[PDB]
Amino acid sequence: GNSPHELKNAAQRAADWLVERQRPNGALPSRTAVIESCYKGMWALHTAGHTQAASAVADYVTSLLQPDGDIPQPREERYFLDVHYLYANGYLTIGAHVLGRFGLSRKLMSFVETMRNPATGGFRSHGPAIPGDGRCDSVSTSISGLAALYTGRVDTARSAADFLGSLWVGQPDRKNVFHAVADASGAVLTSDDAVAVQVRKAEGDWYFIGLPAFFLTALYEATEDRAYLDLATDLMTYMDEDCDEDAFVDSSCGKAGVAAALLYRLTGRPRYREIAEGIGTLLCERQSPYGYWSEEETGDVADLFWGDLDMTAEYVLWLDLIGRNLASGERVWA
Amino acid sequence: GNSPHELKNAAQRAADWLVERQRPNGALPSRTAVIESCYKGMWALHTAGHTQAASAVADYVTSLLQPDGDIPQPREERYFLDVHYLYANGYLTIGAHVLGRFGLSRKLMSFVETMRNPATGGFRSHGPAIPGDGRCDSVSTSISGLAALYTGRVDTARSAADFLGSLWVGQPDRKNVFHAVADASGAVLTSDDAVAVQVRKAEGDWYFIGLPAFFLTALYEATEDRAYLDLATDLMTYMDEDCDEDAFVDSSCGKAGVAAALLYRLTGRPRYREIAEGIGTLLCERQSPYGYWSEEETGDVADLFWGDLDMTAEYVLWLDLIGRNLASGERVWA
Ligand SMILES: [Mg+2]
Ligand SMILES: [Mg+2]
Ligand SMILES: [Mg+2]
Repeated sequence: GNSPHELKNAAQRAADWLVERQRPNGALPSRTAVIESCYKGMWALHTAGHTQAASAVADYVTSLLQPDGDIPQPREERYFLDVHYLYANGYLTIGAHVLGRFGLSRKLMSFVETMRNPATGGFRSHGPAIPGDGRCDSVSTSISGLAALYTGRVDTARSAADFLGSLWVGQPDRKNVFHAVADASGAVLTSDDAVAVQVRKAEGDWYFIGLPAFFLTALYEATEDRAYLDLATDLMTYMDEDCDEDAFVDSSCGKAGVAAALLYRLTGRPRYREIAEGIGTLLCERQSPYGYWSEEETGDVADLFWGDLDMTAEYVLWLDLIGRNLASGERVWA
Repeated sequence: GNSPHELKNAAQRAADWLVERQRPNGALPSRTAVIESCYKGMWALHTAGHTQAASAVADYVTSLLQPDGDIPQPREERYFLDVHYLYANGYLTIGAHVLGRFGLSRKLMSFVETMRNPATGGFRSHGPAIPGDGRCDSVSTSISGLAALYTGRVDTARSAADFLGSLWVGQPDRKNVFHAVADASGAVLTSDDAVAVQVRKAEGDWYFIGLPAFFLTALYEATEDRAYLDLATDLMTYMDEDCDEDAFVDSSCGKAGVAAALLYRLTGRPRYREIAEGIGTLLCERQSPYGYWSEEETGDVADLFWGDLDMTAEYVLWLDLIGRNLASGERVWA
């Protein structure tokens, strides 16, 4: 596998690619003007040290911010409407906070908390303008708990972990399916219209498990409460031992990669280093020669379809996080 | 002056200089192994995108962390013992937190809060092992409030600002001296053993005013409480109009420059941009050809006296912060 330094070199190439093509208003080079194209941009560009570019994204985001602290438009992808609406808001909060844009992060995080279910601790899947039944999902809840950790709302993070532990315990058929949604009372939803990961098939969706593993490990680091470490390690064993190989190969595997890298630094267990090395090396290998990532395109393009742009910023972030946790883990343990 | 891109270029050269010479345990290349040589390193290296080097400083800092969350040793400079002990801890808390080292930042911040005076909101000048009279100073209080902002302990930040307001209002002779310290009841200390800036002389110590200006401006951004913007504005007016021109020339002027850059982004007042540009250009002009900053050193050296190492990391941070607030200020206002 490639070294932590090589993972970082790859992240820097993509960050440079984004910055070279950033628009004057600060938007990143997407073929459609949608918030799901650049919600990871502030955090990703800041970790690459492109802080003026990251601040320009913050300027762009601030120009879209509504009085309630939400960015309800522009949104087109329905996963950002009724599956995990807050997935955009969570990265926006973290990126704003780490940049010191404390007014933006306060407003964003306060809106996120209006979508918290006080009884289960989960976060609602569908946004305010989107009809739904109050279901909460593992991804909305996980990213919201992580944003709460960065903004110091540790009680909210703990309550999100309560939701996740209940989702985990209540699974009716864990060998074959992970049902990632609970209803407004906290019962696991097995409806056809609720997100369900096919555990023993190569059909993606793994970040509904991997993002919880990352968040729970971060929450353990913040509190040293072993209950959170226990659930994170149980989720990682599940993805490693019980899920299809696709869990570490699909484009959504980066979340588990970060979780394994962090678990490695915190516990020193060698399997966690291997998982994170393997995932980081895989993302590095898929990078296009010109510096971005794309499902289908390979040329010297000037912009990307929103999903590739998001994936490109996302891998800047995961390669950086995997890199620094593996490098520190080697210093601490080896 | 110099463009925001030019300031960032100087910061990046200095960060590269540091990282090339960083030691295997994570320590920065100081001729003496003291915490005051590298307390700004986590945050500075993170802003430069050098996240593996920043995390390596975190590993080093973590190895020194005591059970109470303090790093009482190694310390040698008196200013880090009984003038502003917590000045190290404050940057360490911010750098740990933005790196996601949430256990480190929680423990560091919680120790910082045990040195808060609950009656005045000030932070004690002398560490637990250092005999003293409970006096509290503007720098300890300012950096501790800023660390509270990054960690989401906003009530602690607001209480720090209350202290700074009492210190400002209580000045007995502000046209001639800025007494930066108060006793444990919050009365301004005028004894000869208490830090006093000779504001009509070119004799340094300006950061006892400039760091408060920066913190209060960030606290305004977090809360939108104009009382904090008002006090920041009065301190910047004071430094610009009542203080010797050395206030924007001395090595400690970077704090004021950052406050001015931030105030420019928030208010658009052109005088703030001029102050920030003037200070950033001055720092960029003083940089060595190799990347470090030093009062006396001019060779291609492998290490530095702790004060020069601290100053080099410090200018990486301030040039980055000035540059991105000036670049976004231009986008918003120009
Ligand atoms: Mg570069
Ligand atoms: Mg099994
Ligand atoms: Mg080209």
